[PDB]
Amino acid sequence: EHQAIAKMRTMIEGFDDISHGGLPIGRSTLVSGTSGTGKTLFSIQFLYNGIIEFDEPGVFVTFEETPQDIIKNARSFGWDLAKLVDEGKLFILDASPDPEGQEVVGGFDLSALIERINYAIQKYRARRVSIDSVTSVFQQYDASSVVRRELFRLVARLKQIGATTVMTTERIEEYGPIARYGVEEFVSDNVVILRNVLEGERRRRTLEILKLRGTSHMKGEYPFTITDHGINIFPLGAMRLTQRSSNVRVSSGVVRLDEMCGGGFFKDSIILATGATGTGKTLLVSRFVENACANKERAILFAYEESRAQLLRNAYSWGMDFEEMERQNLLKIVCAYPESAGLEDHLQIIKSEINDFKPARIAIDSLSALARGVSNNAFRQFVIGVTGYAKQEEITGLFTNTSDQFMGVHSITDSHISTITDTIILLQYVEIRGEMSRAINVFKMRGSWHDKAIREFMISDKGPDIKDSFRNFERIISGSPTRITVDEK
Amino acid sequence: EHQAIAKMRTMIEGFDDISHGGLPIGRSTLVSGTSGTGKTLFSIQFLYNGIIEFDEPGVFVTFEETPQDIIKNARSFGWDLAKLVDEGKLFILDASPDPEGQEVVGGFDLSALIERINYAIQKYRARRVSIDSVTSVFQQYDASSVVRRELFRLVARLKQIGATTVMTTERIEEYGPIARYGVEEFVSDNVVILRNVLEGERRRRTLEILKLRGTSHMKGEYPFTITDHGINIFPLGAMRLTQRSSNVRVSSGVVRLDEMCGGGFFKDSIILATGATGTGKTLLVSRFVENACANKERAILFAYEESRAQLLRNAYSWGMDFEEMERQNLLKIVCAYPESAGLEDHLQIIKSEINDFKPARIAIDSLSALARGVSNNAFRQFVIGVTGYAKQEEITGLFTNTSDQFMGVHSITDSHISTITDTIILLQYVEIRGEMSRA
Amino acid sequence: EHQAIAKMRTMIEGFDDISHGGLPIGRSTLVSGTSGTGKTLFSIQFLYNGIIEFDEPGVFVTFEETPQDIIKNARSFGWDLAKLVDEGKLFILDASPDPEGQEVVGGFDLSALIERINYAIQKYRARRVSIDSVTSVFQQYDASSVVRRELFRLVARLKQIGATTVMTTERIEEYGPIARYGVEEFVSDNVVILRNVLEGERRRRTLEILKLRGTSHMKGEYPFTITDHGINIFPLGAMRLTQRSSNVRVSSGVVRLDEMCGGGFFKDSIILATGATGTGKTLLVSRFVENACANKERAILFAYEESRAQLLRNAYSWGMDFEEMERQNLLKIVCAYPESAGLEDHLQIIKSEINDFKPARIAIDSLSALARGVSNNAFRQFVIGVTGYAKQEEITGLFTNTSDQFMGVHSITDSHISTITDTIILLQYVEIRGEMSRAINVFKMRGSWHDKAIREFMISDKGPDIKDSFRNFERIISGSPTRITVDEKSELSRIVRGVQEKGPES
Amino acid sequence: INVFKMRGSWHDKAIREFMISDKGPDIKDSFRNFERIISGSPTRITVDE
Ligand SMILES: Nc1ncnc2c1ncn2[C@@H]1O[C@H](COP(=O)(O)OP(=O)(O)OP(=O)(O)O)[C@@H](O)[C@H]1O
Ligand SMILES: Nc1ncnc2c1ncn2[C@@H]1O[C@H](COP(=O)(O)OP(=O)(O)OP(=O)(O)O)[C@@H](O)[C@H]1O
Ligand SMILES: Nc1ncnc2c1ncn2[C@@H]1O[C@H](COP(=O)(O)OP(=O)(O)OP(=O)(O)O)[C@@H](O)[C@H]1O
Ligand SMILES: Nc1ncnc2c1ncn2[C@@H]1O[C@H](COP(=O)(O)OP(=O)(O)OP(=O)(O)O)[C@@H](O)[C@H]1O
Ligand SMILES: Nc1ncnc2c1ncn2[C@@H]1O[C@H](COP(=O)(O)OP(=O)(O)OP(=O)(O)O)[C@@H](O)[C@H]1O
Ligand SMILES: Nc1ncnc2c1ncn2[C@@H]1O[C@H](COP(=O)(O)OP(=O)(O)OP(=O)(O)O)[C@@H](O)[C@H]1O
Ligand SMILES: [Mg+2]
Ligand SMILES: [Mg+2]
Ligand SMILES: [Mg+2]
Ligand SMILES: [Mg+2]
Repeated sequence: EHQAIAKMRTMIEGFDDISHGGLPIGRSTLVSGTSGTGKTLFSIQFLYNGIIEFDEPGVFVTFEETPQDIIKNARSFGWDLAKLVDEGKLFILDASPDPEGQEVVGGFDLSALIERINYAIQKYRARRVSIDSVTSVFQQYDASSVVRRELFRLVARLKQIGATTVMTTERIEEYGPIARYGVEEFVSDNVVILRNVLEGERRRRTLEILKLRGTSHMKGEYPFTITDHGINIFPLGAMRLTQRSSNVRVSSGVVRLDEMCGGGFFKDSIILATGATGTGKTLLVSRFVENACANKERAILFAYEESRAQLLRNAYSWGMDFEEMERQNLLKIVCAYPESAGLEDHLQIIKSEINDFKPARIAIDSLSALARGVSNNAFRQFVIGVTGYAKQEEITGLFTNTSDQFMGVHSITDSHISTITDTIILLQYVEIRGEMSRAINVFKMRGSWHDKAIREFMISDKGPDIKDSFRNFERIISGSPTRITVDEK
Repeated sequence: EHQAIAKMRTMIEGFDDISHGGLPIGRSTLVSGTSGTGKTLFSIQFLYNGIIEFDEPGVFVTFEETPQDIIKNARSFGWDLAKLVDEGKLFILDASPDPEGQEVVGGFDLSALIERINYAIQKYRARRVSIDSVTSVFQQYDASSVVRRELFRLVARLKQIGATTVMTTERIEEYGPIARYGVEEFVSDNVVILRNVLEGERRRRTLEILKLRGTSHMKGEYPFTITDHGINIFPLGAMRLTQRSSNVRVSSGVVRLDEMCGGGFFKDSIILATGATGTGKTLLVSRFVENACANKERAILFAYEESRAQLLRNAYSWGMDFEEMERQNLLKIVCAYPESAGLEDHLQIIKSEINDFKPARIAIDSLSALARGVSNNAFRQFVIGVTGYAKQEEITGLFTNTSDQFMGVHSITDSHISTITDTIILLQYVEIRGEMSRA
Repeated sequence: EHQAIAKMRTMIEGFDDISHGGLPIGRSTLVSGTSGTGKTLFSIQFLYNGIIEFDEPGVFVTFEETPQDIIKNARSFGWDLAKLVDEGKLFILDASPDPEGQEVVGGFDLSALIERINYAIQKYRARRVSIDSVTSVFQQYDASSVVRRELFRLVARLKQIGATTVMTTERIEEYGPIARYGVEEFVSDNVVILRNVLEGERRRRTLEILKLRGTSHMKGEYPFTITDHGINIFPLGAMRLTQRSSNVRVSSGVVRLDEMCGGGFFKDSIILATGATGTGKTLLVSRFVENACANKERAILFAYEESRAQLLRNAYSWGMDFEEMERQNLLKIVCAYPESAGLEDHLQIIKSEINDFKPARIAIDSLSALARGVSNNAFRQFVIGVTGYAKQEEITGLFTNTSDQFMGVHSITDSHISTITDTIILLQYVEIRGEMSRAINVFKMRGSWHDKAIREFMISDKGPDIKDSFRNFERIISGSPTRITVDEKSELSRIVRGVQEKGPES
Repeated sequence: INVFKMRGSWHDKAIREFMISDKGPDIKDSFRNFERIISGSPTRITVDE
């Protein structure tokens, strides 16, 4: 073999994209992380995916967890390990000590274990082997200096066999040493780090590939999620800038708005409805949703502000009946607090809900509600995730944002999302004669002509009614206009 | 000789500029860094470049990675070491232990290793040696004081042979000790630190020369990128302020704009199109791109906001046909998210895309898109890289920035790039009679 | 001098000011620092300067570097140690271990080293000793308690001999302990700390004198630079406020501006040109540089924004020919990125270029370009350096600053430099009838009267033309004024109908 | 006093002044002849003939 490094696909969702193909074949891959990061899972899912997708038998070496529990715990993700053992596709090599025993057994077992490991490889014709918690065997009476030789023996032997290995290491500090003894990092050909970062009393699971000897990869951390389908990574940097874009138009739910946008929203576009509290962003959202059900198309409303009941109330008061929308299976509501999870989880819940309802339109009520507490950089990453996903899925997306300050209108978005979105719908309060009047304005459309006027609009039982602009007024954007009055030419 | 210290060129892109000539001849250089920094490559690339560029034979001493893998991993960059081994230009000295190890090697083995090296040096008439992972050999049962003498023995003996060496050392912290035992720094004549700094969930690789005993060098960290062409360093502080300038004018695509600029943009100038969102910077950029193809000149549009298709849609709706420009091979669109890489990588992608297309014009849509999350200093440093490169490459550059606040701009670029910009085109909204008109 | 301890001059640029006279004679000074800080150089340059300037023989004790390398490495600074060794003025004491050595030696050798040094001192009649990397000798198997007794033995004996010694020690952390074993700091009479502080991916070298038993010294860190001339320190706090000041006036290149300054800029003064980008600060600088060469005086233009060629282009577009100025050897352009080095380095390059050209005028385009990324406190320190240096050298200096916000900027300078400068030139944009017109104003001048009017100015091929002020206007400084009209039709030049031509033939 | 928003109701859009006395809070009339009331320091009209 006088070619480059051939990789084996792990079929772990997102991992093969960061690893540019997957783990290098015939080499050892070190997966380190703190307690509860998902190290044991990553090893299990590695062998399972190789069996079910490629018929490549696997050997699982455990040093602490009993084989009974390993199968037991795996049933969470709905995969029977006991079946693959019966089929001889998987062999859980019990290397865990018994409650009784003796000491002064340093590298005595290590030599014996290699023969036990190589045994299962030749016999089961194994191509993949995952060794869980290799550290736990040195946790007898050893130093860094001693661990290095025992590890290099195992790694070198496994490379000779021609088997692709995954090794699990346990950590104490999230950003300290990659491995316990500060040695494992340099013994392994490849380094993978599982992190469970705290910050803000929340948790964010991240995966990083520190190195893969002989190849390239994506540098940096990438957020993943442990679900009922195992590890799920979102390479939000791997998503390419090649989204489909057409000139197909769609109604906004408001006919006058469709005229103001030069014929309606683009089907392949992202719409932003920004305004102060009480302006009526949720109204446009509701209106935008009904129009999808008028053409008998599916759409999803992601609410993070109001409950499921209160949404029905405010909508019915606007005439539109959301009760019928759910019965006809054309509209699906979710409703969940932003504090209920992390942005990595919400991004998945959205993506998951989309594939199970194949929407043609989507409306997330308040992005600003999701930016609550979360850093701007982590939030901006969430936007690109949802935006790009719906963009390449031909789904028209309407997003809601509440500007922190009303009147004066300093910048559309405080978190600066106005450069990511395609169409900007601006709502604002206008102080006219002691009254808080509203004003709608299509701030921009990348492909359409759109109206330039700042038109007022009232709200009633019928819904939004757009009226005339403030032609005879000055400083309208400021929120506190000034009628100059034409005296008179 | 009775003069200054002679250096040996490494031919590594950027390094020889930083080391002011290359690695000093007859001395060992310590290249330390955490896991995945590119030490092994730096050692390999040091020997390879010596053979291919100077016909200087090399000896590679490995202490952990098996010799088969060294050649195997090298194939990624597209260079066959096995041929160099067969030609006797390169000798891979396997010093790695056997899977059936034994005990006590800290006296006869150091002499043995030197003997094997010296024999290898004399046999192949070698001029360069790279010893990979010297830390691994002390990892048996040694202390800092014991490591100091073993290194001092290793360095000095090699110094007598007259061999210019590169030594690889591993760390634990990125900004902690330079080496593992906190001793290797003062034993070596020259120190080089490879850093893989995290920050913001991204990784930035930097190169620093701590000291070159007897000579000068560039001080500080310098960002490098490991690609399919090996380590590529960008000494952004080395490039000189000697950019070429002429009175030649070029069209903007907008005839009336060319009148507003006194006859059009200069060819050797940096144009800045700033304004709030919706003002129409992409429009001016597109119109700037089309005019390049109208005069049958090549140009590159670096887009980081809109997709390739949406760019086509909006352009065609503006009349101009981007599709025809791609067929005639005068216009090339890249399109990539800012979060797809780091600024050290984006700078390279730009530079790489330029040399493969030799453009006459260049437009990067939304610099503010790249300024997402990244610190101000790292962004300004990235600007200098792209700005200075296009100026010296005779390429007219139009850049785009979206001011965070509409109406009340108060500042061209709030990131303050305009100070390094020659021509500024400003766009803004103006409230006229209840209507949003541009200016 | 009013100090209890007699000191010995190191002749290192700046150190004798920080140590208030040099190193105390008969005592030991500990110079410690991390790797590559310049420890060995300081000890080498300490012996060299003693030989060249005072014919004081020196003994160099090396514990790791080979004697041939000491001589080899010193040639970089243009120092022929091989000659000095041959002349018996310098003796390199090799105490370095063996590539084929045993183990265990750090006790009787310490007593033997005493007998070696005392032999070298007596034979060579040495007055200066440098023991480089004394730490490496305890780097065999020793602890802090063992170090204290062995150092004290070495130091005390050297003090008895009457030798002024410099001891080099290595560190791990830049701001942590002073030395490795945390013991050397209290055994020595004097402690000098060399630092290679990182911060912002750049490297800034500082020298600090922690203590001098028996005397005073300049407290705190002071930036130094290693060049082809060795260590160069900038005691930016030792620079006294005693510069010469005259009433002499010089032209600014712009005649109308000279009127606005009551007779032109002062010779011994600092000029600050402020304004938003595009106003024309670079223009005034060019005119300030041309007028010096037009009167046959030398001047240097320090540019940090534009290239050397673009400066030539834009100047020629303003008429003035910079090419001829370089030919006549009256004008010198530097041009360098602020990111190309640190403030300590830039400050030296500027100081160096001045001494190599002896200008009568100096001009630094965009100080705000040097304030990029650098903390305000470090930038201010740089400004004081250049400003103070130019002031005591009778060099007229014109500085440029670009306000980050245009039209309505509430301050002259964001870094608050307006109190260090003597004369402030203000440029700004004025929104008049949908047009961006410029305006110039002499904000302050220390010794003169100067014009108080905010006159607008146009820029053409001929250069800057100063016209009249916006008398019939309010809120000028705001950038977008409000037109009130009490007159404007009032005289000046009435008489309607026919009062002009355009035109004929010539 | 001003009801800035109500999710399920119509609510007054007027910024009406309100007095406080021994009897409690009493809401009165709006500042119709005033601009920039939200600013805090409004500008009157003319109250001419
Ligand atoms: N069905 C599931 N849904 C969601 N999360 C799950 C599910 N099953 C397991 N997990 C998560 O996986 C984590 C455990 O992962 P696993 O035990 O495979 O690796 P690990 O915890 O890193 O190994 P170790 O226990 O040795 O540290 C638990 O903290 C749990 O939160
Ligand atoms: N039945 C109704 N009749 C008249 N106006 C109504 C009615 N219901 C709601 N409104 C108006 O709508 C405004 C609320 O807007 P909406 O409920 O569309 O969401 P929103 O204001 O964007 O949400 P939030 O302010 O909670 O972020 C209120 O200020 C109110 O004036
Ligand atoms: N073809 C390639 N393209 C891009 N990057 C590569 C390529 N090959 C290797 N790399 C990068 O180089 C890094 C490995 O560097 P190298 O193995 O030379 O030294 P090191 O990792 O510092 O040493 P060690 O592996 O002993 O810790 C990998 O993390 C990988 O990201
Ligand atoms: N077909 C069209 N007809 C009229 N106006 C258009 C058309 N397409 C786009 N526009 C105008 O151009 C503006 C968008 O400008 P452009 O597409 O050049 O990018 P930009 O606004 O500079 O950047 P960003 O896309 O980040 O907002 C919109 O506000 C819109 O008013
Ligand atoms: N001609 C020169 N110009 C600029 N810098 C130089 C020159 N010669 C040497 N240097 C600098 O001097 C530094 C080394 O200083 P020196 O060896 O004197 O002390 P040190 O490195 O602290 O000692 P040690 O190596 O024992 O720690 C190098 O980092 C190098 O950059
Ligand atoms: N040949 C010329 N004719 C007319 N006006 C000119 C000419 N050259 C420059 N200008 C005017 O001068 C202004 C630029 O000023 P200058 O370059 O002197 O300093 P500056 O703008 O402060 O520098 P910076 O570009 O760093 O802001 C431009 O706005 C331009 O209108
Ligand atoms: Mg709402
Ligand atoms: Mg657009
Ligand atoms: Mg655009
Ligand atoms: Mg300038």
